[PDB]
Amino acid sequence: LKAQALAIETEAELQRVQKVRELELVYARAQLELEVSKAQQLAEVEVKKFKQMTEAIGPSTIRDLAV
Amino acid sequence: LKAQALAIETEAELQRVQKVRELELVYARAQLELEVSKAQQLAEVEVKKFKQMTEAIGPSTIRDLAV
Repeated sequence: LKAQALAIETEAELQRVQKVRELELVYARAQLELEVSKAQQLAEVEVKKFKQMTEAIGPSTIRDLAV
Repeated sequence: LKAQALAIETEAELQRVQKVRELELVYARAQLELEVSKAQQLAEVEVKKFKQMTEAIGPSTIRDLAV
């Protein structure tokens, strides 16, 4: 009888855990997509700003300005 | 009689453990896929940013800028 009850409760718990974990996986995938989008956009804007500034100041000037 | 009861309970526990572990393995595989996807995307974006910046600043300037 204990084996029967254990089987029933185990199947119920496994069903619940499977649903919860699949939902969590979908949410994590969406969060990862959002994170990588934000990271790449910020990287693009900082790279553009750096290039614009180094073009405005000139590589020749920055060659000896730091020293 | 103890051997009979032990066999019954052992088979029940083995069934439950097998189901739980197969579900856990599937979930772990999905999590690994998500992790490697995020890692490769972030690596791609950081590599692209590094290349863009080192192209904007010029390798000749960076040759002696650090010194």
